[PDB]
Amino acid sequence: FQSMSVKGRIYSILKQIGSGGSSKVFQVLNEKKQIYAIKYVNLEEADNQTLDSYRNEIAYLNKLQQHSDKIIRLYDYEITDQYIYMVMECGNIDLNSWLKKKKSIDPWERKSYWKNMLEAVHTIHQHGIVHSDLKPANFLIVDGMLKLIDFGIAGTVNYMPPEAIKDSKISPKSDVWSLGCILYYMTYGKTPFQQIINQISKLHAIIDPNHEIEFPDIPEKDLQDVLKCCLKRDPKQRISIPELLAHPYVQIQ
Ligand SMILES: COc1cc(N2CCC(O)CC2)ccc1Nc1cc(Nc2ccccc2S(=O)(=O)C(C)C)c2cc[nH]c2n1
Repeated sequence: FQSMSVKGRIYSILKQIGSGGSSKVFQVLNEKKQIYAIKYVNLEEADNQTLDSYRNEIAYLNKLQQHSDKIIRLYDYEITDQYIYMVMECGNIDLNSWLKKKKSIDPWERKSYWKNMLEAVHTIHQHGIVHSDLKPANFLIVDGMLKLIDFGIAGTVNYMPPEAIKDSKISPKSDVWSLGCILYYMTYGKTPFQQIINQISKLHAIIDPNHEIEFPDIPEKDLQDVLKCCLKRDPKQRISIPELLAHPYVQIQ
């Protein structure tokens, strides 16, 4: 019921989707009555290291615009010493809400979301970025299509690769492990160590090879292979994003 200006342009605030320290996202309308998400970050108690981290993520989001529509759109931003305003594409729902509120998934819809996850992450990898904290909440469904919102620059432990737990040690392969965990959720309705009540017992489970990960028989033997390949505990043995892109699973239907 109130307004904002970003680079000379006024936006009407429909509602706030999300709050935080010290940042917020509002769903907003421009003068053409087009819809956007505007993130606002308050820098009042933000330190130089923090500030640079933010400037860096903003820089890369802006660059990778050109290179793939599987990264969230940034149309504009206004940045001063007190705040940031980012004028971005508005999502329909984040992947995690979407999976939390889904009772199963269309095999095709899943395959199509995988293609998207791989394309976003493939991109950032091509520019030297390793997200290294990939979750469903890092993805947005926009008009049937999955988009990556964040680059890791600016549950928790479920999607964590074992090389982060033993940690000198982080490679693009760590992202593949984490994607692996997402698909697994989308295939089996849970992450690989979600059974493990206790969070230390989990951490030993994630890194211990005497712990066979289970992969129940399912109609799509390809999906089973992809999962078996991403979730190999040794990154050197694990599969690469560009290999995953040529795999029968994403290539044949
Ligand atoms: C109506 O627009 C939205 C609605 C929702 N939900 C609908 C309500 C609830 O049931 C589940 C989440 C979730 C996301 C959006 N759209 C968003 C959310 C965004 N981020 C966001 C918003 C609120 C809370 C958290 C985030 S997030 O960046 O941390 C991530 C979880 C999307 C962004 C960022 C850029 N564009 C965006 N579009």
